[PDB]
Amino acid sequence: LEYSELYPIQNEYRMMQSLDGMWKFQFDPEEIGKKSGWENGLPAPVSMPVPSSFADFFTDHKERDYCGDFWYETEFYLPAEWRNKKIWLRFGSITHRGTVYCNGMEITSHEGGFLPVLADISTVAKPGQVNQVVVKINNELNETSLPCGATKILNNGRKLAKPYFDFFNYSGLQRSVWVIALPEESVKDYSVDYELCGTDALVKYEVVTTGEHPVIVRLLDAEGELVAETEGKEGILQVANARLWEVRNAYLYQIVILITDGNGVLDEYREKIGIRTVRIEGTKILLNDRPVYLKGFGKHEDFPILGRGFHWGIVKRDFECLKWTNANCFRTSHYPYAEEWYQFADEEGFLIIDEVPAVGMMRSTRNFVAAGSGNYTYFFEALTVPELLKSHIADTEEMITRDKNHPSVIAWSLFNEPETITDYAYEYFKEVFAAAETYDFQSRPMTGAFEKNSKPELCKCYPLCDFICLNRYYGWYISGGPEIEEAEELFRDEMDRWKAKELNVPFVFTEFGTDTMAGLHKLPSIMWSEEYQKEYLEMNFRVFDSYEFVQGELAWNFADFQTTEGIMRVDGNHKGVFTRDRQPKAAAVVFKDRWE
Amino acid sequence: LEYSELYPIQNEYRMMQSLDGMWKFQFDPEEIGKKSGWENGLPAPVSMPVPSSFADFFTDHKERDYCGDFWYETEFYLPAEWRNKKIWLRFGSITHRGTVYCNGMEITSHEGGFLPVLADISTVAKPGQVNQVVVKINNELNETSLPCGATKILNNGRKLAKPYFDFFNYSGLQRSVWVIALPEESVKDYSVDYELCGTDALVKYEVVTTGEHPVIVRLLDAEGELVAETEGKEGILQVANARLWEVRNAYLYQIVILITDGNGVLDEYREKIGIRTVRIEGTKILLNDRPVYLKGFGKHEDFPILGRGFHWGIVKRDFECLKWTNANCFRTSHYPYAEEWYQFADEEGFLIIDEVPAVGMMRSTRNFVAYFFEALTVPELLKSHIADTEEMITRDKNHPSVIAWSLFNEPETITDYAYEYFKEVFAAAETYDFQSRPMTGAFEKNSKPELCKCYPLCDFICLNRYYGWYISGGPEIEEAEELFRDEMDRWKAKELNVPFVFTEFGTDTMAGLHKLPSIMWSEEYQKEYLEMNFRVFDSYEFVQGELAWNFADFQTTEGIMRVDGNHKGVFTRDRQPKAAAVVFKDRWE
Ligand SMILES: O=C(O)[C@H]1CNC[C@@H](O)[C@@H]1O
Ligand SMILES: O=C(O)[C@H]1CNC[C@@H](O)[C@@H]1O
Repeated sequence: LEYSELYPIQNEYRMMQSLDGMWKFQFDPEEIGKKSGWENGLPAPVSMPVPSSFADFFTDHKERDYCGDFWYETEFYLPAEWRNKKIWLRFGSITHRGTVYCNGMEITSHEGGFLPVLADISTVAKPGQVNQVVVKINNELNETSLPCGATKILNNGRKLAKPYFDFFNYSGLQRSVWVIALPEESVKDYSVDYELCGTDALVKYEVVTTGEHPVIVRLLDAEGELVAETEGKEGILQVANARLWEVRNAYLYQIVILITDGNGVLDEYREKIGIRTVRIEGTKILLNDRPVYLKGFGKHEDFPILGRGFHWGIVKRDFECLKWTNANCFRTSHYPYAEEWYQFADEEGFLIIDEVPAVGMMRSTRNFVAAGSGNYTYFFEALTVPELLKSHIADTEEMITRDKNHPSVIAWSLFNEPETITDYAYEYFKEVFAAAETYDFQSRPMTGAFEKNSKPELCKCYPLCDFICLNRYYGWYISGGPEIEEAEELFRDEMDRWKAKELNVPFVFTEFGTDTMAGLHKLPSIMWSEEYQKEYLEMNFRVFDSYEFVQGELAWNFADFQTTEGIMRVDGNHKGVFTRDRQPKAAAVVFKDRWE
Repeated sequence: LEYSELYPIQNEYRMMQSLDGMWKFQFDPEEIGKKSGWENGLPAPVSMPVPSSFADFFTDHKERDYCGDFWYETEFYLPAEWRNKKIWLRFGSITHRGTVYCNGMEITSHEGGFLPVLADISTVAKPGQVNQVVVKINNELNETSLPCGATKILNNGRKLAKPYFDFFNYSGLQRSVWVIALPEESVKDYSVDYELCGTDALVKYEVVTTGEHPVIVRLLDAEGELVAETEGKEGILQVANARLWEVRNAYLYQIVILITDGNGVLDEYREKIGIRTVRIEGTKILLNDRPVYLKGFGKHEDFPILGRGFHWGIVKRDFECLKWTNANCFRTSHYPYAEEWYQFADEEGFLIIDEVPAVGMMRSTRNFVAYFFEALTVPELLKSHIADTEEMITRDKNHPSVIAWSLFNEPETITDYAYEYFKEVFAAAETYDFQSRPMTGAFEKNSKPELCKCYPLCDFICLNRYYGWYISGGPEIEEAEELFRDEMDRWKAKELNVPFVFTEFGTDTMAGLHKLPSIMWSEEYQKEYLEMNFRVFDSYEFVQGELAWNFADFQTTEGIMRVDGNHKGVFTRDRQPKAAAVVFKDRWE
């Protein structure tokens, strides 16, 4: 990467100033902004909170559902004392793609809506003056970038996003924005990897800087005491009597990376890390050499009004709920979350399966969204797939570079419900997995979540995985309700087929659930009732517990969340175990009791 | 028919005794009841209310969802004085099909779950003693009887009904049961038809009795005063200064039919009727020679716990709600209702489109759940459909409220096979209806104007459309409106010169789901959808009625698309208005 993914810090060498607040915002349905000079200021803006998704503020459909180009603008005073620094705009994300301007000048563009965008404004920044940032953003969906979908043009020319995925197309500036100042020679990246040696541990590391001066690396314990120190851009820190980062029992050291010229220090980067190992051994997931059974949820970045907008309050409530259920794990379904989620998981000892936004790659869904009105003959995969692969690999590189040093991150999920039953899909995913392994200094477990279409007899992609994640809805989409006994039979039949393959890898259920409307009670239960959610879960548990190789269960979903409206979604997806405002349905206690 | 459809009455000649109450009931999953003497009494019964659907009483899934054979039993004391009367068991209905036994003797069987079953127990009845009735009932769904569906067998032998229709498969004894006594020579049927002559009216009639004795027919006004009298099994009653039965302004005369033996009366049948005419003239629906625009709903027989169980309380609340919306009409979607609904509509001046249970006649839905009219079972289905049609029309023809027959809901209609099938149904209906009143059916969107072969059979055309719900809903609602107008422009271009009535349009709407801007499923979207539909309706002169789907939320089969039944109600299942109810009230005022 031609920029650093490192989270920004404030110290003697590095400065940061938040640009969060009310920005100026303007929709550009006619796509006239750039030729009209909007990069120098929006002509008729409204106010827009940052961070937030824009959609749910408005009271009219066309603004909520807006699809196309739209622009953000703000101004900030740059301290004069930042003069002799490399000055960057850092967006937590720009959803889905955008071009950043500063003081009227084009700085950078980015594709991918869920990872940081770094824009080097050093050459146009005006220290000791007010500066301007303008961002052109686009939220259309296509088949050459993630997540996948289509864009429909309505009779009036109005665009409408048509996802191939089951979540609302929230977009905008959904995460915090900073302007930061770095030393001219700085720490750009580092990687740690761990080895356990009895009571001791080794922290292997690499550091990438933007210069040639010597590097010193120190490790401090949770009290700030020096426990190890070495020199060089590559090395090993030896930690006596190491306090390991444990599941639901975190311990964090602080790594301190210094660039020196002998006379003094040029840069200092510090970050909390946790000494822990993760590996797959047969059907076991080993954390610090001991098996762990994953218990938790797929989540979303989703909350009323804010949409995917980041807020520490959502983090705090969600973790309190997670702990109350006795969970130990979540998957970042279906995109990398704001960095703060991982920082907090590190502190709380939660395990994370970190997922790239490779969702929407199922052919039947694509075809369905094309058949709506209307198309049944024209598709061009041969042309788009190579471009999609490039985008997928780029997002993977960005995710892993951003997240690798979190002790919480124990696995990469490289897809959710793609086509996997052709040799072509194998060749596609082989490249993604190869890239992931190359970018991950730890070479930690890699996986993806498979839809039921990936039958054990047909799937060509599970051998790429270190463990296999299954999304299954036996008792919801398949043989629901009065047919639930048949659902259980079908589920056991499938798992018997997996069993007979004797793959000797762990299986984790990454999704299972039922839409459940809080307050819908029925005796006997019906699909959509709270009681049916409980019974469905009990049936699933009986199945899970029948197979030795099943080593985790992440329910879909932690909480009800927003989707595109339609005949199958009653104000979003109601498969939450909690409501959207984070309160438990009856099924939450079922998990609490089982996971205790 | 070899029995009478006439509603039972109590007078000097006719007696009736209710058998409603707690009956004995037993499921028969192994299908051994008739092999094991159950017709002489159930061996291990539980109690079951009659009238009611059985399903929603139980607390376990297997009892609620029971599909197959199941049995009812009760005992009743027959008064000694009923000796030498013709004694009948009269079930308001037996859902879906069944065999009636009395005192251990097989009496009759019936196919069709929404019309009366008459069982002549004259030869086995024991006057002045306790008597027993046992009924074997079956609620499976097939493609040779209505309504249509399939029956799935789960790997353990357990049956599950798989409807091709969007309502829960409620079954059992859902209507009241009577034992009745009739004279040996009795009035079996009669028919009335009306002609308006200025301020006067003619009531044309025919009477069918079970004997050869003379018949006298009288007409009394609402106060019981004699206004007309004539002799003969066929005749005309002349009514001076007739008080017509009017929309939302009923007036009912009483017809009195006497069989005489010269110096005495052998039988008397009495029923309230209303003098009114209905006809289709060009694009207008004429009631008493004046155009009427139909305003109202499709309903169901559906209420919490009772299921389809009849109760006058449901009738009363529903009619109060209908009146509050300023409605004038409902369709008996998708089966004839209990007779009492029509009696009440007659009193309240509501117009009824009376619908036979010919629903589930779809190939798409059939193929998914399981070329509908090309299947070898079809000749049998046709016979069942015609039988139900004959029964419905014979039962309901003399209600002034009944102004049209709906002979199907959403069948396949785009092949010559379908045309030939429906031609037979319509021909039969015409033979049974003394009034030859308008016949129609409700068409699904698949019946494209360019493809449908069956609309020419209809006196007026009923469309079920969901532009803005199943087609281009939500953010695409402007596209939905364009598509709707495109279709209606295609109908307009045919210049058929017939009225169109929208018999369904609606959106699932969860009470209490509010959103600004609206989303599908919200109360606000229901309002916006309706407003869009009205704009379309009002753009076509030939559109002459709108019946919203549905009056109230109602039970369906469980599934991923039904959140505790169907929520397209304008009212909740307990009969309270969503926001959209006011929209109808204001428009229909
Ligand atoms: O249908 C569902 O509820 C889930 C199915 N698997 C993918 C999820 O994004 C989706 O939300
Ligand atoms: O889908 C619906 O809501 C309706 C479609 N037309 C037929 C109705 O029985 C059904 O309930």
